Amino acid sequence: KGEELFTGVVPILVELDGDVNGHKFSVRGEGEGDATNGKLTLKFICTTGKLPVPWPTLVTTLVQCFSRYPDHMKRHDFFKSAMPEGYVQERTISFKDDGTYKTRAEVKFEGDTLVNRIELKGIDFKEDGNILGHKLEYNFNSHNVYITADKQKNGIKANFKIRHNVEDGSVQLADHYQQNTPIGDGPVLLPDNHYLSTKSVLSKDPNEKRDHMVLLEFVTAAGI
Amino acid sequence: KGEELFTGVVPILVELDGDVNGHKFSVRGEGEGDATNGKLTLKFICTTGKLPVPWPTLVTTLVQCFSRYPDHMKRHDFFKSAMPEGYVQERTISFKDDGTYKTRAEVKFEGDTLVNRIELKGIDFKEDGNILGHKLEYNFNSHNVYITADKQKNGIKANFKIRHNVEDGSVQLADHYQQNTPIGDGPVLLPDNHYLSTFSVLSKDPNEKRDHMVLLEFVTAAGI
Ligand SMILES: *C(=O)O[C]1[C][C][C][C][C]C2=C1N(*)=N[N]2
Ligand code: NA
Ligand code: NA
Ligand code: NA
Ligand code: NA
Ligand code: NA
Ligand code: NA
Repeated sequence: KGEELFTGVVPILVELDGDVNGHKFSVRGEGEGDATNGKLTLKFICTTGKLPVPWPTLVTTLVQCFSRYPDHMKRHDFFKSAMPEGYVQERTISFKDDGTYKTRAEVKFEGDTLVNRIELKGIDFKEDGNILGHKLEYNFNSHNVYITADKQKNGIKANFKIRHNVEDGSVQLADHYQQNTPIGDGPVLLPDNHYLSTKSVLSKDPNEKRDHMVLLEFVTAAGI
Repeated sequence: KGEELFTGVVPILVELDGDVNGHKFSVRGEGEGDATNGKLTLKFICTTGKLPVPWPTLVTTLVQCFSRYPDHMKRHDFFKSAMPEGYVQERTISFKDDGTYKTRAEVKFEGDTLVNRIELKGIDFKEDGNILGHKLEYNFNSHNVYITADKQKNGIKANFKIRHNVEDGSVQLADHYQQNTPIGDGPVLLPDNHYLSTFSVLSKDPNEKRDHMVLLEFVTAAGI
C-alpha cells in the first residue's frame, strides 16, 4: 500500500508561491525524506530575492507523510495511506496580535519524487510587527500536532500552537488549523486521536548567497 | 542534585583509546550538550591517522546524561543523579557474524566539562568483513535503548540492537549489552523499565583534512 512507498529514502521537491500583504514571493526546496527514521533534510531558497517574512514562519507550510509511525500505530497513518495519489492540505495560521496565513497544498508522488506544491496568502500583518518587522529568532521549537479523523471528508483534521521565539525574549504564537483530504478515490486509513511530536534544526549554508533555509526535522507519532 | 548541573549548555570532551585486532587508534571529541532539549553536537577527530574501523561503529561508545527526561519521568534519570562524581559505563558490542568490542568508560565532570574517557578493545574481526573492510555506510538509524534497574550493583543495565546499513544493501547488526555503576557513594535514582529514543545525524566538515565525524543527536526518554 502507500506505506511501501516510504520504506527507503525518497527525494522531495517543495514549491511555494506566496503573497503576504501584497509582497509576492516564491520558495523552492529540495531534499530527501527517510520515514523509517522520521527524518527530513531539505534546503530552501527564496527564488524571488529577499524573503518578505521570517523563514521560521514558513516551516510548517513547507510533508507529514514522512512521520515515523511506530508499528503498533501504523493503522493510523492517513498520510501514507493516501499515496501515491496524495492529499490536499489546507491551513489557516493565525499569528496572535498579527496577521493570518491561508494555505492550500497538494502533496503527492510524481514518479519517485514526493512533491509539495503550495499557495499561500497572508493578510492583515502589521508593518512593524514580529513578522514583517523580521523580529523572530532563526530557530524552531518542538511541538505536538494533534490529529483527529474527519470521517465526513474521508480525511483528518489537526490543530496545534507553534511558538516562535522573538528577539526580545517574548514568544509569538501561531495557531494552526489544518485539514487534509485525499486526492484519489481509493481507501484511506482514518485514525484514532493521536499526535505527532516534532523536532527541528534550522541552519545556513555558508556558501549560499541567496536567501535560504537549511532544515533538519525529525517527526514521530505517539499517543496511542 | 545532579540534574541541576545540566541546565543550559554544558561543554563535552570525549577521549577514546582503541585497539581492534591489533590496530590501535585514538579519537578525541569536543562539543556541547543541552539536556533540556536532549540535544548533542560533537566533532570527533582520529588523532592517529586513518581510523581502522568505520566511524558509525564507534557512535554508541563515543553521554546518556544528556538525554531529555520528561517531567513525569525525572525520578528515573539515573545518569544525571550520579553526577558530578559520575559513572562507569561498560559494554559488550557483538557484531553479527563478526568481532566484538569491549568498552569501559568513565563519564564524569572535570571542572565545568562533562568528560567521557573510554578504553576499547576489539577482537575476532574478519579482515575483509564489514568492519575492518570499511563496508558500512556513513549514516545512522534511530534506535531505542532499553533500560532496567540493576539493584545488585546500585546501577542500571541496558540492551539494544544497532542496525548499521552496509554498502551492499544488507544490515550489520551490533547487539549492545551495557552496564552502568556509580563512581561515588551518594544516593542515585534507580529507574523503572523505560527506554531512550535516539536520533543521530552524521556529517563531515568540508575543510577538515583529518579523519573525522561531525555528529548531531537527539535523545528522549519514553516508555512510562
Ligand atoms: C522525539 O524524538 O520523540 C521521541 C520519543 C518520544 C515520543 C516520540 C517517539 C519518537 C521519538 N523518536 N522516534 N519516535
Ligand atoms: Na509592508
Ligand atoms: Na507581531
Ligand atoms: Na511579541
Ligand atoms: Na546541514
Ligand atoms: Na544523550
Ligand atoms: Na544507507
